[PDB]
Amino acid sequence: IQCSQRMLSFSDALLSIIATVMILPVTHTEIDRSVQRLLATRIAVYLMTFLIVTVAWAAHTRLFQVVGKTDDTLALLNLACMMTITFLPYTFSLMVTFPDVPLGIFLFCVCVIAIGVVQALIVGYAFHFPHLLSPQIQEPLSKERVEAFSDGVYAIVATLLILDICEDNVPDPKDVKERFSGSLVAALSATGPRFLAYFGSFATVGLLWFAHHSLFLHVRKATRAMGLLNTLSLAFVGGLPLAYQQTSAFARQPRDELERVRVSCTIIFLASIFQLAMWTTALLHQAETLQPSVWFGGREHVLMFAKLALYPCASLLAFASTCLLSRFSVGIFHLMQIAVPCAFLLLRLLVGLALATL
Amino acid sequence: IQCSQRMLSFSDALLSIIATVMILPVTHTEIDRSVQRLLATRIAVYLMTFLIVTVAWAAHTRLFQVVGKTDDTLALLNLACMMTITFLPYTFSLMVTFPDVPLGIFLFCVCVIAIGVVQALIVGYAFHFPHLLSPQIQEPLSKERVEAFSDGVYAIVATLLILDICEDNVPDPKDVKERFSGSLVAALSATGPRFLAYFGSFATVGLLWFAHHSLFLHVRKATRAMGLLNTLSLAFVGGLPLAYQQTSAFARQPRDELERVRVSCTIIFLASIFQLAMWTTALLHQAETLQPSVWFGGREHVLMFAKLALYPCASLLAFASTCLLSRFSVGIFHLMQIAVPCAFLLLRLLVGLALATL
Ligand SMILES: Nc1ccnc(-c2cccc(-c3cc(N)ccn3)c2)c1
Repeated sequence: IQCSQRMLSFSDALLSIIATVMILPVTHTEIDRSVQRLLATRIAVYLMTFLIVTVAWAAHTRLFQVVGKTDDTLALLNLACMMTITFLPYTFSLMVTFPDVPLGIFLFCVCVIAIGVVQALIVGYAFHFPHLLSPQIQEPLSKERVEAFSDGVYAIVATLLILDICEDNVPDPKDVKERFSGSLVAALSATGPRFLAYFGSFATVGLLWFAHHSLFLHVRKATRAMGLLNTLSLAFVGGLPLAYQQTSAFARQPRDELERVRVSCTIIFLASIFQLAMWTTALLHQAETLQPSVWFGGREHVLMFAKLALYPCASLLAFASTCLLSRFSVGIFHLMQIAVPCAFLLLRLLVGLALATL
Repeated sequence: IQCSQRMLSFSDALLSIIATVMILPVTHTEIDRSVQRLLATRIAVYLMTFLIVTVAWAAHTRLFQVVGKTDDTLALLNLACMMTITFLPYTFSLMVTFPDVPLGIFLFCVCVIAIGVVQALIVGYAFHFPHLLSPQIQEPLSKERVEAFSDGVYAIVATLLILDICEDNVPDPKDVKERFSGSLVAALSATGPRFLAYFGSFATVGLLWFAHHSLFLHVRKATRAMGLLNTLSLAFVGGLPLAYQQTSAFARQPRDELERVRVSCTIIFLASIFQLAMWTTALLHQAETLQPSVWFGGREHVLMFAKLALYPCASLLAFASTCLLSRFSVGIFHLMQIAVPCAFLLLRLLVGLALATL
């Protein structure tokens, strides 16, 4: 018998890697009609493979909620399960790209059966040894597994763009001599747009997590509904690097710039509206879901509501500005990107002043 | 005040992603003298940046051992620190690639100073509010931080090859029609060498984690020496995806097959020998570093040593057979790969049989 905490922590460390695998082809597309069609299908494949893996992760979370502890043999079998799930993103992509060929669906079916067989072995082993079962066995989701998966997914998504910078955007000496007259600074400057995208992408996904971090500190017990929205929250957060990378790219006409800013704001709203939904959904059954410091009329109630609702409000103002002003919108988008971090920093005083004003 | 357990775990998720960033160029190198020189420098940079980032991570662990708890302001500041450290891999690569130009060294000095001031702010903020410091203040490394970083590193390292397969090696419908006569099976079969690389890489990297996980469950209190040896163990584990990719590559002459097996066996020995070194180092101060269940003469003592010493001992035989046999060497390596997982599965039975014989 062994404590299962770490074995699972590693388990979600792999899944977050696998779930977000298909985002990499999305962000690596190079910038028209054919590109748009290609970009759409890549995005569609990403969302599908994210949910499929998430269901497999969900089954694992439930499966190991029964097996309270772990031993040497189960750890080996657990690895075989994870080794089995790592094929879903590839197998699915083959299936969609090849709907006519029956081989594609067969591989997809084989993989799903393989995951089931390994899990069937895992549960069988546990029953054969009652001391490996949870005391209850000897709806709610485990909170740690939701936390650990979320932390991973954000870390990959936050740092996607830099990994591309560290690899493909390191100047090569020969080009420096030829196309930059031997000036290193010029070579770095030509890469400046790509560096701004990373700064914005990290700041957004860096703060979106901060709202998530403070939300789940006061959550007593997650629920299936909260987990499902959380999955939808993270699914869209994966598109943020794509959004920012598009915004910083050169625009031939002002209409091109406006359209991209509309696209970028849409994903930020979708990513953070569901975090607000989780708060509201918890409020419905707050008696059994949240700490008593965030109940209706509680001390932190007003603070938490604002903290989650800032991005939904900020994004709508940016989107509304695009529709109405049509000329200062780009400045507002950049201005808000610099203002939102300040609002998060001064949230305590800002809300207190507002309460006095009201 | 807030519990920092989740906040730190996120920082270790970011750092593990950052430390092993430079391994991606290493494994993307395509297969002669120039390539050897190009491959050597890439491996040299990867080893350096891993040590630099781990040095940054080591400071982070010590810093936040003084900041016991956290609140809203600290969480934002911690994010600032991560934003700064995510540039060390890129800035260092710029410095090395351009030793002559003084700009590169200036950026590296700037980035390092940036981390210093941000940490200076955090320590200053905590001292301003005594209640946010640890009770002791208001050498040993925190165990959880060592595990979280280690689990991340194995997760990225284990799945490195698959993320490349899901992205680069999905058959092209037009190519299948042209270069494979429209037979999907032919296209997938041409990909077979790449898949066998992933099978071994996951198992070898996967089973190394299982040995690592078993060790760190029985350790009371990590130590600086253990942390340093752990860092070296992870640094070489990053080379396993490279090793198995080379072995599976087509060989023009048998001597090439022999050379690749020597390198592949070497990396496994270096990766696993240091995990044995951690065990040996801990035993020196067993009274204050390990469970009594793994002391000299303990119930599990013999079992643990076999589990860690399996790969170091198994690897030498694969290398030894290379020099002596020279014709069954390649066969032995393949058989050994299918043999070690069985030995790990049946370790408890195998050790019992050996004890009875002795
Ligand atoms: N977060 C990760 C994990 C693993 N790999 C990457 C990555 C980064 C940059 C480029 C490529 C790439 C590799 C190719 N062989 C072909 C085309 N792009 C992969 C990112």
